[PDB]
Amino acid sequence: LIVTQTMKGLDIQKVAGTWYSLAMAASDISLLDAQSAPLRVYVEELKPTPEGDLEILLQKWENGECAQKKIIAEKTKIPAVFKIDAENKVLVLDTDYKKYLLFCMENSAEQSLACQCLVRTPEVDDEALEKFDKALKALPMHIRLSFNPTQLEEQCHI
Amino acid sequence: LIVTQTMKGLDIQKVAGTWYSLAMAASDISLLDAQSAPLRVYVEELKPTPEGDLEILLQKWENGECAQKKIIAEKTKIPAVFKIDAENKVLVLDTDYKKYLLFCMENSAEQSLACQCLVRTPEVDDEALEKFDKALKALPMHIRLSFNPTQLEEQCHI
Ligand SMILES: CCCCC/C=C\C/C=C\CCCCCCCC(=O)O
Ligand SMILES: CCCCC/C=C\C/C=C\CCCCCCCC(=O)O
Repeated sequence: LIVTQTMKGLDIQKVAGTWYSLAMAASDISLLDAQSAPLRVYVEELKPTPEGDLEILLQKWENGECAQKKIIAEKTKIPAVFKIDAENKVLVLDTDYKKYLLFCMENSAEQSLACQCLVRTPEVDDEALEKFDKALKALPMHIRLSFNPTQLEEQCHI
Repeated sequence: LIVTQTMKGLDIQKVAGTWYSLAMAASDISLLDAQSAPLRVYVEELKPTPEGDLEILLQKWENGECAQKKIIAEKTKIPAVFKIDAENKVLVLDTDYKKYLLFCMENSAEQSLACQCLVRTPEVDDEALEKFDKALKALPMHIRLSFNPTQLEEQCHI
């Protein structure tokens, strides 16, 4: 239960659409170190279901190539928290729907933790990056990556 | 000439001895991404020469093993700036000699840039890490790593 920042008033339907993983951080280096690392995933689109589950389109480098993944985060009794089917919960820390979204993924244990700053456009948002860094300043992150606009328009951010 | 933080009054003899690379950052992900990445070096000891050159003992992972390296930074007319023989200049941004040292290495071009927060002891110094983050906040860093006390007592921080 390491993360104690959640979005109050979250309307999950309003996060539907295109996002860019501007920045990522994790608790352990190995979670993001290699391009095939377990939590180095690049968000493409969020597709909230009518009953409040969250289908996720993303890219991940596997076996020497940029692969497409589709996964579903199921709703919980808490609007800002979803569970991935594999126990790994996803939490929405903050979002303004129109520009940025900060979320973390953590495992039930440790804990193991990865967070991203998502943005709507392939641009460096300094002010979403500051909110991201503010949110993680107490979290025990040991790796942090960010991407430039060119990489953001590339599959797997090459 | 991207870095415009240098230590005034630097006495290079007083940086001799044992250091730990508590944290590292770089301008491009690939400079630190892999464990065999070009700038993922782990400082061991600094050995200032009598005439002001700076011999450096460090570790770097090469060809599937933690290798020992010994390199020399030659003095320039500027006390806080040394050149490595290979044009890559090293700059000392700040140090209190007894606890922390911040430096950057950059190539003549880009520029390509790597900085570290060095510390005397295998401990997380939050206040040297804040000075490190403050010094890099305007620099265009896209990867950032930090190590825990256990890793700090391991060769190549395993
Ligand atoms: C509200 C926004 C939420 C966005 C959530 C984004 C990603 C979901 C979290 C983690 C996904 C785990 C890694 C990808 C799994 C694919 C299988 C694998 O290769 O291991
Ligand atoms: C005042 C403290 C200065 C400390 C300087 C530390 C390191 C020097 C900077 C860069 C070293 C380049 C990478 C190692 C070179 C070995 C050859 C290689 O494998 O490419």
